[PDB]
Amino acid sequence: LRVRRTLQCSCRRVCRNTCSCIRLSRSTYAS
Amino acid sequence: LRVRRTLQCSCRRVCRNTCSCIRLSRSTYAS
Repeated sequence: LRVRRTLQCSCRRVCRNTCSCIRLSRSTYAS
Repeated sequence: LRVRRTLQCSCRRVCRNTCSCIRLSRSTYAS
């Protein structure tokens, strides 16, 4: 329901970019 | 500076969550 941490930070367009923080650039979400 | 990786990862609501990653020490939205 939320994204936060201190590792790898990736963002994706979505009305205002999306926030995904994860060790692996895996598909966090499909929506 | 701006949204970067390998530092601090933070996010905030804005129609679909926003992506804000920084090394802190600066005022970024702060919700």
